[PDB]
Amino acid sequence: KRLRIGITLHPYYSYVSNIVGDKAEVVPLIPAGFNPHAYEPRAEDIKRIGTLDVVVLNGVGHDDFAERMIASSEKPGIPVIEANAKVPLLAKVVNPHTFLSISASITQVNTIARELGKLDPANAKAYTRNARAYAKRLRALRADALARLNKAPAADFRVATIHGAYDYLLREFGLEVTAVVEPAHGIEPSPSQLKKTIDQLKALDVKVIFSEIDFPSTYVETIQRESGVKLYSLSHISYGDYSAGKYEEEMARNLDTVVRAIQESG
Ligand code: NI
Repeated sequence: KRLRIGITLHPYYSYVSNIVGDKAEVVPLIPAGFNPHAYEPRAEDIKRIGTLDVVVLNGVGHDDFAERMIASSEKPGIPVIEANAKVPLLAKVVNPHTFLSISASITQVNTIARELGKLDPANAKAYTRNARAYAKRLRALRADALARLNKAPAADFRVATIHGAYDYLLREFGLEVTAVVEPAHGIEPSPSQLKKTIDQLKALDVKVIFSEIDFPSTYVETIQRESGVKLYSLSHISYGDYSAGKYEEEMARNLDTVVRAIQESG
């Protein structure tokens, strides 16, 4: 009767909780504290799918584990909400970190609310109303961060990141990522690859590097020393407890750090 909705990543817990409020139950597929990049399906977690009515998926490359878990469960035909159905992607591998964008988060929130409404019509109007209030808060969060930005960065403001998570985030400043240290999503560089990346940061005069707060890497100190590139850190919104407010709290901090990096470039 009261929908039981599965989620895969922390941002989706925040989206669904804000959409449904107390009208439905939000169930994480994997426990808090586990790195979703390294998570391997456990029997205990696959069992949980059998008690759900629907699973919300990133479905564009950040939760492949969830499709495998569903296939191995008691409900392989469980309804699935493809959150990114209406989201413009980039770019050669499609970047799956659409949740680290205010505009793409609003699109995903609206898609989730519409789809949950079709599954639970008695609550369709409430889900729509809640999604619109949540989208208003996300726009305000972005406006508040931009209220601290004086100028756009100079033409020479090149940016690098350790994890390939921030292309959508930086796109909201009209900025691009020159280089990503990890050769592929969540893959540590070899010593030869890291040396080549350091050489590239120097050759292209990269100004800043955004590292990971969530599951940090031990070679970042070497990059800073060897390249002279200013270091800032961002959240993939993937560490610790699930909470309705996690997404907005950590995105506000992400946007403030990007603004600070630009402010400190001049
Ligand atoms: Ni990632």
